[PDB]
Amino acid sequence: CSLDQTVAPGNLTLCGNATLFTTFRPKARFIAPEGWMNAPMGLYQRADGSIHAGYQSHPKHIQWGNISQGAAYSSDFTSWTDFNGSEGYKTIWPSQIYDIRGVFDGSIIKEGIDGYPTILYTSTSFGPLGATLNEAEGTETQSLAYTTDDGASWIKLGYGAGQNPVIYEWPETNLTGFRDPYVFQSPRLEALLANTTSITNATGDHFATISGGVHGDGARLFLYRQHTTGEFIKWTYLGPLVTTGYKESYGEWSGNYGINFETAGVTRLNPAGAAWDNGSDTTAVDFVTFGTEQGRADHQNHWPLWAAVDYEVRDNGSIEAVIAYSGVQDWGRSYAYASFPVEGYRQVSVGWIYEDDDNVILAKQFGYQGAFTLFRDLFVKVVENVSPSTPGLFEQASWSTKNSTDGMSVTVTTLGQRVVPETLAAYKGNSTVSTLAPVMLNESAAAYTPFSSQPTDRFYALTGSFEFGLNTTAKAGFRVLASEEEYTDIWFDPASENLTVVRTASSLIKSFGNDTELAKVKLYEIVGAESKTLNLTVFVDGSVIEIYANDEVALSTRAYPWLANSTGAGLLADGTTAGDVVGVSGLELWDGLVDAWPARPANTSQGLVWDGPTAAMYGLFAGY
Amino acid sequence: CSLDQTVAPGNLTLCGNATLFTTFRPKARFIAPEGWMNAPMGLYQRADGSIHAGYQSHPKHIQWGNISQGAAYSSDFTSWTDFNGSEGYKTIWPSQIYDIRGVFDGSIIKEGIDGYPTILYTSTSFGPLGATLNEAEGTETQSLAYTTDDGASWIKLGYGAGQNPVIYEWPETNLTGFRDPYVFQSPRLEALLANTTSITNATGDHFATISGGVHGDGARLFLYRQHTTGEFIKWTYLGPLVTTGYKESYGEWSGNYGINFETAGVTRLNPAGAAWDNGSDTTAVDFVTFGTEQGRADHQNHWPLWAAVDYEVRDNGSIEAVIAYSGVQDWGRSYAYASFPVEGYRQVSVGWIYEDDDNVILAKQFGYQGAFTLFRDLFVKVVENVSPSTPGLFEQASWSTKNSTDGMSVTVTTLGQRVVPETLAAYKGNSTVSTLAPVMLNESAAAYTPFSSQPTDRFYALTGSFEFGLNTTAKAGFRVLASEEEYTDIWFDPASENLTVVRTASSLIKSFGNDTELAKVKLYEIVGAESKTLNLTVFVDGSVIEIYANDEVALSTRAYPWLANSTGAGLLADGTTAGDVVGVSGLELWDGLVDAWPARPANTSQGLVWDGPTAAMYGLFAGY
Ligand SMILES: *[C@@H]1O[C@H](CO)[C@@H](O[C@@H]2O[C@H](CO)[C@@H](O[C@@H]3O[C@H](CO[C@H]4O[C@H](CO[C@H]5O[C@H](CO)[C@@H](O)[C@H](O)[C@@H]5O)[C@@H](O)[C@H](O[C@H]5O[C@H](CO)[C@@H](O)[C@H](O)[C@@H]5O)[C@@H]4O)[C@@H](O)[C@H](O[C@H]4O[C@H](CO)[C@@H](O)[C@H](O)[C@@H]4O[C@H]4O[C@H](CO)[C@@H](O)[C@H](O)[C@@H]4O[C@H]4O[C@H](CO)[C@@H](O)[C@H](O)[C@@H]4O)[C@@H]3O)[C@H](O)[C@H]2NC(C)=O)[C@H](O)[C@H]1NC(C)=O
Ligand SMILES: *[C@@H]1O[C@H](CO)[C@@H](O[C@@H]2O[C@H](CO)[C@@H](O[C@@H]3O[C@H](CO[C@H]4O[C@H](CO[C@H]5O[C@H](CO)[C@@H](O)[C@H](O)[C@@H]5O)[C@@H](O)[C@H](O[C@H]5O[C@H](CO)[C@@H](O)[C@H](O)[C@@H]5O)[C@@H]4O)[C@@H](O)[C@H](O[C@H]4O[C@H](CO)[C@@H](O)[C@H](O)[C@@H]4O[C@H]4O[C@H](CO)[C@@H](O)[C@H](O)[C@@H]4O[C@H]4O[C@H](CO)[C@@H](O)[C@H](O)[C@@H]4O)[C@@H]3O)[C@H](O)[C@H]2NC(C)=O)[C@H](O)[C@H]1NC(C)=O
Ligand SMILES: *[C@@H]1O[C@H](CO)[C@@H](O[C@@H]2O[C@H](CO)[C@@H](O[C@@H]3O[C@H](CO[C@H]4O[C@H](CO[C@H]5O[C@H](CO)[C@@H](O)[C@H](O)[C@@H]5O[C@H]5O[C@H](CO)[C@@H](O)[C@H](O)[C@@H]5O)[C@@H](O)[C@H](O[C@H]5O[C@H](CO)[C@@H](O)[C@H](O)[C@@H]5O)[C@@H]4O)[C@@H](O)[C@H](O[C@H]4O[C@H](CO)[C@@H](O)[C@H](O)[C@@H]4O[C@H]4O[C@H](CO)[C@@H](O)[C@H](O)[C@@H]4O)[C@@H]3O)[C@H](O)[C@H]2NC(C)=O)[C@H](O)[C@H]1NC(C)=O
Ligand SMILES: *[C@@H]1O[C@H](CO)[C@@H](O)[C@H](O)[C@H]1NC(C)=O
Ligand SMILES: *[C@@H]1O[C@H](CO)[C@@H](O)[C@H](O)[C@H]1NC(C)=O
Ligand SMILES: *[C@@H]1O[C@H](CO)[C@@H](O)[C@H](O)[C@H]1NC(C)=O
Ligand SMILES: *[C@@H]1O[C@H](CO)[C@@H](O)[C@H](O)[C@H]1NC(C)=O
Ligand SMILES: OC[C@H]1O[C@](O)(CO)[C@@H](O)[C@@H]1O
Ligand SMILES: OC[C@H]1O[C@](O)(CO)[C@@H](O)[C@@H]1O
Ligand SMILES: OCCc1ccc(O)c(O)c1
Ligand SMILES: OCCc1ccc(O)c(O)c1
Ligand SMILES: OCCc1ccc(O)c(O)c1
Ligand SMILES: OCCc1ccc(O)c(O)c1
Ligand SMILES: OCCc1ccc(O)c(O)c1
Ligand SMILES: OCCc1ccc(O)c(O)c1
Ligand SMILES: OCCc1ccc(O)c(O)c1
Ligand SMILES: OCCc1ccc(O)c(O)c1
Ligand SMILES: OCCc1ccc(O)c(O)c1
Ligand SMILES: OCCc1ccc(O)c(O)c1
Ligand SMILES: OCCc1ccc(O)c(O)c1
Ligand SMILES: OCCc1ccc(O)c(O)c1
Ligand SMILES: OCCc1ccc(O)c(O)c1
Ligand SMILES: OCCc1ccc(O)c(O)c1
Ligand SMILES: OCCc1ccc(O)c(O)c1
Ligand SMILES: OCCc1ccc(O)c(O)c1
Ligand SMILES: OCCc1ccc(O)c(O)c1
Ligand SMILES: OCCc1ccc(O)c(O)c1
Ligand SMILES: OCCc1ccc(O)c(O)c1
Ligand SMILES: OCCc1ccc(O)c(O)c1
Ligand SMILES: OCCc1ccc(O)c(O)c1
Ligand SMILES: OCCc1ccc(O)c(O)c1
Repeated sequence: CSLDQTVAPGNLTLCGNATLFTTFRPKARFIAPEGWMNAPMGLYQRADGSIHAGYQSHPKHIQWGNISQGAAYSSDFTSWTDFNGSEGYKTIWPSQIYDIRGVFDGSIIKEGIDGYPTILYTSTSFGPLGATLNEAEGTETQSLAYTTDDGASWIKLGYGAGQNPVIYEWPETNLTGFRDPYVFQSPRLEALLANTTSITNATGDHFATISGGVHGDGARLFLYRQHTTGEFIKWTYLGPLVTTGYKESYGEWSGNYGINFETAGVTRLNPAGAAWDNGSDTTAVDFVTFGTEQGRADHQNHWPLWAAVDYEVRDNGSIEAVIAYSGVQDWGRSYAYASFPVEGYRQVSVGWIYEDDDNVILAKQFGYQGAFTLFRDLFVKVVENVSPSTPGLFEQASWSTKNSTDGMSVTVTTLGQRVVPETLAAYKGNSTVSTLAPVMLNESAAAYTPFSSQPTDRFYALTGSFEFGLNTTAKAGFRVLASEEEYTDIWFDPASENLTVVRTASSLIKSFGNDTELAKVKLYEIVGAESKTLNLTVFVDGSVIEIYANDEVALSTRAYPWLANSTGAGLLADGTTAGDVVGVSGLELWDGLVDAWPARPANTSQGLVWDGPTAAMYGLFAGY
Repeated sequence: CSLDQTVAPGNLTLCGNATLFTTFRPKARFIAPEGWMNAPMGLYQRADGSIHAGYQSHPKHIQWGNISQGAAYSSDFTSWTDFNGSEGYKTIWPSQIYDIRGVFDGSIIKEGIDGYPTILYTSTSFGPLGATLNEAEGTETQSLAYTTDDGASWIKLGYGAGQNPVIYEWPETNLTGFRDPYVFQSPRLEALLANTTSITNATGDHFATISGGVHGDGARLFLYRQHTTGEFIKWTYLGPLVTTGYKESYGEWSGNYGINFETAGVTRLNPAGAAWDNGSDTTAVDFVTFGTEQGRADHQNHWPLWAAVDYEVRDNGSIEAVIAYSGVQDWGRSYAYASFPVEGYRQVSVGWIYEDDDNVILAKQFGYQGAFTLFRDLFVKVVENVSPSTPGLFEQASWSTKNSTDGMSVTVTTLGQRVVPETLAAYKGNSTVSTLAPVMLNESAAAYTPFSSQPTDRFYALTGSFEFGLNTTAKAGFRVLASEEEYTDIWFDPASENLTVVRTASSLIKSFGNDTELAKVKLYEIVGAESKTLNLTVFVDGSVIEIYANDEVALSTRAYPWLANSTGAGLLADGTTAGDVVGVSGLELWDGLVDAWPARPANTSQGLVWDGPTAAMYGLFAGY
């Protein structure tokens, strides 16, 4: 196996385990030391102000199995430190009959058992498990563990009656799934249910949703309420919070609701961030975020979605969350978004970016799979003075509209997402920053124009504001990870409203995915403006390309160019003329970003292992 | 719930958990501190000379489940001390995917992993498990753990390829069972296989048997050999050692071979005890001991058997153990006999005595289930100068015969069992000993004659030699645990060759078993003698009645009299006349025995617990 990145790649399947560990590996984001990772879990801000982040983890393997919580902490979302205990960087693992098949996703009760931070997690045991299989009651249950050392270790409650698992009865029959308990406090829901507590006897200050669905009849988000304040064993099922139809779609801007929900959460936001009012703040909006399964032909059959909801109180003392408008949290190769409260009235969200090696051709050669997205502040995005002539505006698909008194302007409201400012500040401060001159893309524009300053490696950020004519048919954007022979093209086409990532030339290595990514972007036209603007930021981090548009649209994807010099970047232009011009300003390159794991060496592989012939006998895990 | 033992018992099912803990509980033998126990396991003499005894254990429950190794140690087989660690008296428990369903029986490699004592045990996982069910490969595997602290704790090898479990492939298809690995060294088998090691490549100094059977085709004992000396991962299957037919019986003296073996072991004995020769000792005999399932209408469908075997070497470098004669290790309510080597050329055996409460009516009220038998030295019993006119002698059912040169006398050989002398010495020395005058039971004998000295509680031993006429039709024996209203009768009837325990009056409490126990006893008549003798020893220990006859026949059973004064004992006589007399001599009562657990208080209950609704969902354990 040759690792010569100045010539064409050979047969890389002949390479040994973890021989490509550093080749495509992100350096500026959250990632496990080695092996398999997927969903974020157990996210909380600790009493000292630091952030605890857990993740679904299978060390020394490159496929899912024995799924455990790996963990680390950070003071700024950006530079991280691994926990290191008796099980290395793991802090919760399968150990009891009720969770031996996997410690699935869970969330944090900040003041729980004996006042300690407490995780409510899906404990899995034997039997078919999946939305397309005939799952039985007991296979997925919900269990508690608490930490007396700020997340270095967790103590599970004992197995048995009145102890773990604490939630095991299916609330409705024939479930497709029953997992990912999301614990939260809600002055809003407490106020709404206050006149119904005689019906249910549930009066606790914590709620929990469990994600699932019903066979043949669509996804479900089940709402529970803590029965009594200060007591954590008894959780009372109120009713279904979100009910969607079998492979129902709200439209082109909204993905598809599939057959089963995963990793669903509930929050309330206002224009500044997190909202803690009871309903009295008229600017605040209730949101649900959730993954869906089997409503998509690609992207591992997975949509990470969100919806703004209006709560209605049922006669039986439960809540119906009626979808008002519905969108997509990320349009690319990411899933399993978790959100959590942070000091200063913030709600922060983070997801999992999977690889684009679905046939598992080079996974062993990597010696790892997966990374996190960047951490994102959620808020209510408000756009004022929107022109009613904005095409398709009143369809209100993933946004709401409110007319002015005179009907001549509109206020648009939607879900906002932006990278946490701690990360942006650290990235910019540690990078070599080049502020680039603005460019008019007209008849003289080449198809590709390299920036006047270039990156030095695969770790950089780009930003730019693209100003388009209201009736433009021109396309523009950014090319990244670019040499003459390999490059990844990020295009926006205002006429179609499509943001695409074309990956036909992303790599000489043909086993990686090369399909075109697509996001819809609505450019809300402002009253009196003769142009419309796309603010586009791109993070390039090893193989991750993470794109943000107008603090609204996110698209995470993967590119794995072989050649050492496939690091360049610049501007893309198509159909720009003397008449149809695209103006580009606010251009900056941040070269280098941040070393997110300063204590880790470059190669943190510990080798890979095989579970042996019994993996196939048990039939639970691939075994490698 | 009244505990007044001076009046009739009330409805004892209304009594609370462990309220009858001390009422019927043995005090002079090995028993768990509380809860469920069954099979002995992990038996070895430690480097300091003490005995380590493990047992199948489920604390705080009175039915089987989460089965673990409880453990204790003793310098003399008699007075014991519990281990006490992080899991109380447990030292191995379900903790990994491969053993989460139960840590079943296992045995000791004395110099194993890194030179430490090492247990090879049956690690069980999910799926149907049992001789009458459709078990699949993987559900029962064999795994290693080693101890660096003389049995206070055990470290399992890691899960995976080249590690645990170390034996997982079924050696033949459609097994009824695949468990209870019995590790042993055998100069005999090494010598026999020495010319075949090129065929198999197995040259290690340890052998292991695994107990099981084949569906519809009888029980099997599978022989493995350690592949290489000093290496413990690789064990090579040679072939079936013992093969018996579906519910085959060798006869009235031999129980029934059932459908499946459990807890089988292999040893070699001579007249003094254990034999370590290669075949050169002409007085030594090869033995297999084994439990059988589903060959019996009662006694939990379980026979604890043994067989003398003659080894034949197969062409494929394996051993066939051909049954020469076949007997019963204990005729009563015991099973799961394990044997192990002890210093001074001894092989010591011990089993499990279950309760006689099969409908589980008072198990919660007890707060425990089960005890061990006494520890027994095994040896080759040789009887010289046997008369050829001994009825049925030449059928050689559970014994062999060898004629003298002149054909006028016979040497009889069979399996001998006797209580270890350490226990007998301790029992006698700590007891109030009454040596009783000999008695002629004739026309003047009452049906029951109390001994001139009486026991003071339910903890005592009796011994006596009963001399019968060669053509007697009289019966005699011992009555124990006796008041006017409750008593247990132990009879020998030489005309039928039946030793019985009649339990119709054993207790006023009707939920306990009251069926008659039966053992066959051959009185080998000596040349020139005008009488035949039964030497009978009885241990009474709470509810245990353990009977030994002629260092050959053992019968363990249970009696649970309610009344406080149902402790008496004496002689039984039936059909004794002036002409048909039974002489009784060597009569002794040992009142008190020994406190086998001096550090334990009288009540070591920790309460009982319920596993909750998930027990039924998982379907593995009863849950209580
Ligand atoms: C099959 O069998 C297995 C094995 O038996 C079963 O698994 C066992 O199940 C039992 C019973 O549930 C568990 O016992 C509990 O243990 C926890 C502590 O767990 C932690 O610590 C253990 C011991 O640590 C020590 O030894 C280790 C090893 O040498 C060493 O590393 C360590 O440094 C230390 O020296 C660890 O072994 C254990 O690890 C295991 O579990 C981890 C996950 O938790 C896992 O990651 C590991 O890999 C490993 O598997 C873990 O770290 C005890 O806290 C708990 O005792 C509390 O709860 C019971 C009630 O059920 C109560 O009786 C006790 O009194 C106690 O409750 C008091 O304290 C609480 C905490 O402070 C408090 O909240 C309570 O309110 C209560 O407080 C009382 O006192 C205060 C005054 O102080 C007063 O104010 C209050 O009013 C009140 O009176 C149990 O003992 C075992 O941990 C577990 N073991 C394993 C190995 O799995 C399995 O369940 C069985 N399966 C089936 C199907 O049956
Ligand atoms: C799902 O995930 C779970 C969790 O990750 C998996 O379970 C884990 O699996 C791993 C991997 O197999 C195990 O790691 C091994 O651990 C043993 C030690 O185990 C004991 O000690 C652990 C740590 O103890 C410390 O912390 C605890 C807790 O705070 C504390 O109580 C204690 O005081 C101490 O401070 C215990 O946690 C562990 O308890 C667990 O297991 C018990 C049963 O064993 C159970 O009863 C408990 O309830 C609990 O569950 C236990 O007590 C290590 O010895 C071992 O490391 C050796 O082996 C590997 C090879 O695989 C090798 O890389 C290492 O270098 C090392 O081998 C060297 O040392 C050996 C021993 O001396 C020697 O024999 C070797 O030859 C080798 O020697 C080398 O060095 C010498 C020089 O010294 C040289 O001469 C030689 O040539 C050579 O170079 C592993 O690290 C985990 O224990 C296990 N954890 C749990 C909680 O279960 C699970 O398998 C996964 N499931 C699936 C399906 O994937
Ligand atoms: C002393 O030691 C003890 C440890 O041993 C310790 O703990 C106690 O342990 C004992 C066991 O030894 C525990 O006793 C058991 O308790 C169980 C639970 O009882 C509660 O739940 C029952 C079942 O609930 C389902 O069904 C109901 C009726 O259909 C519904 O109303 C429910 O909604 C629920 O339905 C859900 O689940 C279904 C599947 O199960 C599903 O189909 C359905 O769709 C839905 O999802 C209730 O029936 C029960 O209610 C009765 O009892 C309470 C309390 O007494 C009363 O207040 C009520 O009015 C009502 O009468 C409880 O709410 C029991 O299920 C279990 O019963 C079994 O065993 C007993 C005795 O043998 C039988 O009478 C019974 O028939 C059951 O037998 C079972 O076995 C057979 C075969 O052997 C099996 O085929 C059959 O189906 C069944 O499985 C048993 O009584 C006890 O709970 C523990 N108590 C604790 C932990 O506190 C104890 O504490 C120690 N003491 C001290 C002082 O320390
Ligand atoms: C980059 O490397 C390739 C392969 O060695 C080479 O052909 C090319 O000249 C280099 N420079 C570029 C594309 O700017
Ligand atoms: C570089 O990054 C670190 C880690 O995130 C951060 O704390 C530091 O402030 C950054 N340096 C700057 C902004 O100069
Ligand atoms: C034993 O106790 C019972 C019940 O109290 C009583 O009837 C009897 O007289 C006592 N003594 C005996 C049987 O010797
Ligand atoms: C009493 O029993 C103990 C424990 O078995 C034993 O060590 C001791 O020798 C006995 N006492 C005698 C024989 O006097
Ligand atoms: O690893 C298991 C976890 O990952 C998810 O499937 C999301 O992709 C969760 O629903 C589950 O808790
Ligand atoms: O508890 C399980 C153990 O008990 C037995 O069934 C004997 O009765 C063994 O075969 C097994 O190892
Ligand atoms: O202890 C639960 C604290 C909490 C409050 C609000 C949330 O949205 C949440 O995820 C957790
Ligand atoms: O279970 C009572 C112990 C406890 C101590 C401190 C707390 O803040 C708490 O909520 C509970
Ligand atoms: O694999 C069949 C799973 C299944 C379970 C319940 C249903 O109602 C169904 O349609 C399918
Ligand atoms: O379904 C379990 C019933 C139960 C509830 C609370 C307890 O403390 C208990 O022991 C059993
Ligand atoms: O008194 C008004 C505060 C007010 C406005 C809206 C609400 O939903 C509420 O609970 C309180
Ligand atoms: O809603 C106030 C915050 C906000 C952030 C980014 C935007 O693009 C916007 O229009 C509003
Ligand atoms: O064909 C799109 C129809 C139409 C025009 C303008 C809008 O704001 C709208 O909602 C629909
Ligand atoms: O929505 C298309 C018609 C229209 C109505 C009101 C306006 O202010 C406008 O600019 C266009
Ligand atoms: O000024 C260049 C950006 C731009 C392009 C097209 C326009 O119609 C416009 O107003 C601005
Ligand atoms: O969503 C991209 C964020 C962004 C914000 C402001 C800008 O000027 C920009 O170029 C990008
Ligand atoms: O869309 C405006 C982009 C732009 C601004 C100022 C300039 O000088 C330019 O060349 C382009
Ligand atoms: O380390 C195994 C020692 C051993 C020798 C002979 C036996 O019969 C035995 O059970 C163990
Ligand atoms: O694995 C080599 C370690 C070892 C040390 C001492 C021994 O007696 C032994 O058999 C092995
Ligand atoms: O429950 C059916 C178990 C079974 C397995 C294999 C067989 O050959 C058989 O006869 C029965
Ligand atoms: O069947 C497992 C093959 C294998 C044998 C020995 C090993 O050390 C190993 O890693 C795999
Ligand atoms: O040389 C005789 C020793 C001898 C007799 C019988 C045997 O089986 C043996 O191995 C050696
Ligand atoms: O085989 C010598 C030992 C032995 C012990 C007890 C007996 O009853 C016997 O006949 C021989
Ligand atoms: O009916 C029993 C037949 C018989 C008599 C004496 C014996 O030793 C024998 O083996 C068979
Ligand atoms: O076996 C019954 C006939 C018999 C043969 C030889 C004897 O020495 C004897 O006592 C009886
Ligand atoms: O001496 C009383 C015992 C005994 C009973 C019957 C006999 O035939 C005998 O020889 C001895
Ligand atoms: O098998 C009962 C043991 C025993 C041996 C010698 C005796 O004198 C006796 O009465 C009992
Ligand atoms: O079987 C002989 C029993 C016995 C021996 C001596 C006696 O004095 C007696 O009365 C009974």
